[PDB]
Amino acid sequence: SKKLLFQFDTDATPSVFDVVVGYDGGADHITGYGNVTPDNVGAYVDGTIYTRGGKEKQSTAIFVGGGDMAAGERVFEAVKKRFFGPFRVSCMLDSNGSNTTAAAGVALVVKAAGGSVKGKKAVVLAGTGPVGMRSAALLAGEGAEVVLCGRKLDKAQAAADSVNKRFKVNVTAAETADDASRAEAVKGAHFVFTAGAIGLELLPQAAWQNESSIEIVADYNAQPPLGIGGIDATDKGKEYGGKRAFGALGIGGLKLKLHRACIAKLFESSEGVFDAEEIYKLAKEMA
Amino acid sequence: SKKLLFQFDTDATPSVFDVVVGYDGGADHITGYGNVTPDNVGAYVDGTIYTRGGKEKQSTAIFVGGGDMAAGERVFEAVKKRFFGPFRVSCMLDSNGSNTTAAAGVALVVKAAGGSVKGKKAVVLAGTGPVGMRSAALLAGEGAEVVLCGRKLDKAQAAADSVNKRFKVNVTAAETADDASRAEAVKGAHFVFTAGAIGLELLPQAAWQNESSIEIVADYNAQPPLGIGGIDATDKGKEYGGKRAFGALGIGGLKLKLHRACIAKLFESSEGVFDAEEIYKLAKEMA
Amino acid sequence: SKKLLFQFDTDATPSVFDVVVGYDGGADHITGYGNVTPDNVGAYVDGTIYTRGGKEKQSTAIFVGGGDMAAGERVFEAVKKRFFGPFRVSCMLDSNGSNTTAAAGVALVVKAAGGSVKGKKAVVLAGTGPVGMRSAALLAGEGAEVVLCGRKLDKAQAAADSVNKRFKVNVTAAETADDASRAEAVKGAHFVFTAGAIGLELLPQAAWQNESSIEIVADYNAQPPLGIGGIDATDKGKEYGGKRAFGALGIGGLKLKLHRACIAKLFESSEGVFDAEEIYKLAKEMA
Ligand SMILES: NC(=O)c1ccc[n+]([C@@H]2O[C@H](COP(=O)([O-])OP(=O)(O)OC[C@H]3O[C@@H](n4cnc5c(N)ncnc54)[C@H](OP(=O)(O)O)[C@@H]3O)[C@@H](O)[C@H]2O)c1
Ligand SMILES: NC(=O)c1ccc[n+]([C@@H]2O[C@H](COP(=O)([O-])OP(=O)(O)OC[C@H]3O[C@@H](n4cnc5c(N)ncnc54)[C@H](OP(=O)(O)O)[C@@H]3O)[C@@H](O)[C@H]2O)c1
Ligand SMILES: NC(=O)c1ccc[n+]([C@@H]2O[C@H](COP(=O)([O-])OP(=O)(O)OC[C@H]3O[C@@H](n4cnc5c(N)ncnc54)[C@H](OP(=O)(O)O)[C@@H]3O)[C@@H](O)[C@H]2O)c1
Repeated sequence: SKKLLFQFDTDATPSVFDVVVGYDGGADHITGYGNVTPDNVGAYVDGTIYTRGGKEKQSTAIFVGGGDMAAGERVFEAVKKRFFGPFRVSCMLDSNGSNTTAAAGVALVVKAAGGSVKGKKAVVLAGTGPVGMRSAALLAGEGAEVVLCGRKLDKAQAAADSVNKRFKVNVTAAETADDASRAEAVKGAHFVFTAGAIGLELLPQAAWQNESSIEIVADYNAQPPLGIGGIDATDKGKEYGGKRAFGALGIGGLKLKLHRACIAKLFESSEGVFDAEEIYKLAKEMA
Repeated sequence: SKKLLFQFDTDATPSVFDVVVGYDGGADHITGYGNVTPDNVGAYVDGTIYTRGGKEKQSTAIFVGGGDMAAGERVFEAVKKRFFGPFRVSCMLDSNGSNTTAAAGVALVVKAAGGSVKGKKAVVLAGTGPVGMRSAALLAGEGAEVVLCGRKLDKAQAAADSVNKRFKVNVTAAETADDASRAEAVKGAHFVFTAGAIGLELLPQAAWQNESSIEIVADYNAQPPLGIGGIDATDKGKEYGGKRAFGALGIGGLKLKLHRACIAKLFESSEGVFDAEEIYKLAKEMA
Repeated sequence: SKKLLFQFDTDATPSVFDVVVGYDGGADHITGYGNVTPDNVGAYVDGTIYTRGGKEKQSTAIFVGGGDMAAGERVFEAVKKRFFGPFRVSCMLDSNGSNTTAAAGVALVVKAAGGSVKGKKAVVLAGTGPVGMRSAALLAGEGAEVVLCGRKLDKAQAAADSVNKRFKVNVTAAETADDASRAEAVKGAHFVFTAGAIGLELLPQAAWQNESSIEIVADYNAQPPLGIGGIDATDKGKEYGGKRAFGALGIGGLKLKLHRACIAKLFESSEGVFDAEEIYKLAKEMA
């Protein structure tokens, strides 16, 4: 049976990026829908669970994407709710690539740390977006003491609360309104992630290269000026004075490989659920 | 040349269900359109009749779907009207599974009845959707005395009028607003079909198991709660007292075989027409 | 990798015609979008240039189509504006088949004329549509003195101005309101094209057969009444006395082969740009 991926995008039309990577992940056919909502996705899921039986079931799978993670999560939960008993197919959530990017970034940092981040302070600057929040969740699941930072405490605390509830972790929040406050927030940190919006610097070179406690820095912004000063986006563990740096393009190379590999896994069973935790498990295998 | 199926759906987006079965029926590519109307389908058909010649003409075909039986009929007629001379491709109509599902269910019931239902009362509860309307049509063509029931008389009468004109039969409409009236409507019936929307019970045990006239019951709803109480969805002629029951999965297995078979046939010539008459003929050969 | 074509259509839905020809040109997968604008295409293009690298880049390509050429050109320009350095894929513009049809027609006429039309008068009747405008452009590039005609001088001059700006040529414009005026306009012409809307006659038999200078006539309208009287739509260089005729079906046959061949070329490099000039160069090789 041919491997059929059904792409449910919350934006008006389905992401081209997700189509290419889906085909390179081994889907034989990709059929995409835009404007997917919790109310209309049920009948789409019916088409995946009532059309094939037994051995053939695993050859259909669902990918949920779009530009708004909370909208994607609402659809993803509606997909899982529609399943019952054996009437189910594997599914994946990766709105805007936030799951695969966060998983690649954290997996790379944890590996470079020696395999454990337990008990150590990790700071996520501008952590209030989807990539920062998923990064915070995975770091916290690994035992790091995570501080999720943003320009406003109310928004940072809201992000921490959301991560904490979904992932049953205990991320804390902090307000860092400017470069000075971001530079203070990383003092004593062992791992620093910059998860700011595209094209913005958050942590100048002098604010991390002289902090003895910092082991690893990682930056998800690929567009100059980079989130972290004094690195190149292609850096993938490059040493700077006994610290190691992961730039956005180095992280993004793993993300692509990981995203493709997740797609392939969807067709190996009818029971996969690929959200942050399961995507991160594979990221650690591949990093 | 590759086998190209063009899916013209009257709903806002194309049915996922129909994509899967089209691929499993042997299409090499499926390209789906929503919001198809009699007025806009002509240009779509032009794309299928002016792009290939000779032996390759048959490698493109048209599938018409959606959730409104009358609208699907009008689009399908507009497709046939666009053809002229040898400029045509094979086409199939199966809005909401109407033809392939009704053909499977009616063929199985007629077979279990000994090969004839002529002159006997058949009641289609919630028969105003595509599946109920084609069920009423095929039963009436077998000479059954058909009552097509719905919560409102005007919608039930419009469905009956549509059936009667299309098939040159005389189905009667009835208003059954609730459980009590549905139970009354099946009194004296020999065959009862439940064609209600997904996940609704229409006919509990007490409303059919004590009506001596009832020979066979058939339920199209696969999602619990099932349309008929006291049966299993996998039932395929299972005996309950002196009666036999067909559940949605027992019917559905044949519907899927029928649907896949018709898809493959679309690519074996450029002149096929697959509607109730042809699909029911095939169902009786395979049931 | 699999050859992925991304079809960007300016109409509400993607052309069926372009889907069939795209597959017959060798695309492994076609993913179609409607309602594409200069504003929204950038994100689509990003999906084609950030998902594959190295030799795989050329296995993704873009096709822009739709019924409004000016709209397609605006989208095509926005696609090209998104490329920088090596971050690009091959792209083609063929809204409503106007580039491939005009390229086929002009290539056949120039070939039949002996390979040169320089200095000779060419008249494009009803030349204000996309096929007529592209035909005028390509004839002028060959050195013909081109007169682009229509029922209203302002519209004809606007078409010539558009052609002249885009192709750096000097097409002129004339108003021909009726048969008698079109008959006067072809006097002295060596090549006459009718690019009128479907199902309209523009040039009666007597208006061309008695004009000594006319060498070749070509008509793009395949639906009777044909654009040119006294010929058959299947004519492909058929001799009428000392003149030759190309009917719409002779031209259309080459257009189909040319269109398929252009698609194949899109996957042979990541740098192809198939607009009228490059499409015409291939049309001349294939004529
Ligand atoms: N390589 C890939 O595959 C890929 C995939 C997805 C994302 N990314 C990248 O990952 C990064 C994060 O993505 P995202 O979607 O999570 O980011 P985002 O939501 O766009 O922005 C993240 C946060 O940045 C902060 N921010 C915005 N403007 C700011 C400004 N002027 N000054 C300071 N802070 C500002 C905000 O936090 P506060 O308001 O709380 O201060 C915001 O919540 C981006 O650079 C994106 O390009 C890469
Ligand atoms: N076994 C298979 O192979 C297979 C394949 C295809 C479809 N199906 C199933 O077959 C059934 C019928 O298909 P369909 O397309 O005809 O369904 P449908 O159009 O979705 O709905 C059928 C009818 O159900 C009635 N209805 C809706 N809500 C109701 C409610 N609360 N209470 C009572 N009646 C209600 C309506 O009739 P009124 O408004 O007139 O009362 C409606 O016209 C569905 O359950 C579908 O999932 C099964
Ligand atoms: N073989 C193929 O694959 C293929 C592909 C594309 C197109 N074509 C054919 O090529 C031809 C031209 O296509 P097109 O899209 O460029 O055409 P078009 O835009 O529809 O029409 C061309 C011009 O015809 C003139 N016209 C319209 N109605 C008229 C009327 N009643 N009387 C006189 N003139 C009238 C108009 O010029 P004025 O208003 O300025 O007078 C108009 O700009 C069509 O016949 C089309 O079918 C064939």
